[PDB]
Amino acid sequence: GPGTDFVYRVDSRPPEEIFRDGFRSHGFNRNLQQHLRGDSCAAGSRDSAFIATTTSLIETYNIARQYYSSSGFHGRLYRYRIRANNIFYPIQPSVNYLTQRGITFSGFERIMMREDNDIVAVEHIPGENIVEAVELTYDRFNSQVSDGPGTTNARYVPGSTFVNPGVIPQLVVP
Ligand SMILES: NC(=O)c1ccc[n+]([C@@H]2O[C@H](COP(=O)([O-])OP(=O)(O)OC[C@H]3O[C@@H](n4cnc5c(N)ncnc54)[C@H](O)[C@@H]3O)[C@@H](O)[C@H]2O)c1
Ligand code: NA
Repeated sequence: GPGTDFVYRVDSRPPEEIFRDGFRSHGFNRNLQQHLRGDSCAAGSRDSAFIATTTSLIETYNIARQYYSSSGFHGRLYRYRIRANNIFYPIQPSVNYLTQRGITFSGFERIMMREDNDIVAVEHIPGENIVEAVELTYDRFNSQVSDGPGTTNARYVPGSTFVNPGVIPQLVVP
């Protein structure tokens, strides 16, 4: 309904798995800077506490392009639309908190976070939060990403819910 926070996630797993199981984080590592760099995700230590999402549809195409054009990447990508709730945190309050704690974000990191569309979910997004999926198509010759077939999650639970506006609890502060 009106006002509800929705986010997107690009993932290689298909709706049949994801609508049923939802998303689960790699692990329980709450080092946010590590996560935001990608160091604790699939290409890294694979123990991130967080599940990455974005508010920006425009950003999802670019994320998908990055994955599609990487060497050894095969298979498909889907854009999931997700209802956000108190499991979801915009990163800015936490970045501000880490900064007050003496953690340094480089000029480059701050440029990457500039548009403020990043939202992380902690531990688990239920299948019932996921509205729908769209298979993404890739034309490697013109670096073009478009929407393929869409699928609706019949198990979606409607409601008007919002992100947690605060700092992520139990953050790791080295
Ligand atoms: N994916 C997004 O929509 C998205 C949005 C905003 C920012 N980012 C940034 O991209 C970087 C990587 O994020 P990501 O979410 O793509 O990495 P990720 O490790 O969460 O996902 C990459 C792939 O790993 C697999 N995967 C993820 N979790 C799994 C699990 N628990 N069990 C088995 N397989 C799993 C899936 O193939 C997934 O597509 C981070 O810096 C992140 O903040 C991603
Ligand atoms: Na709080």
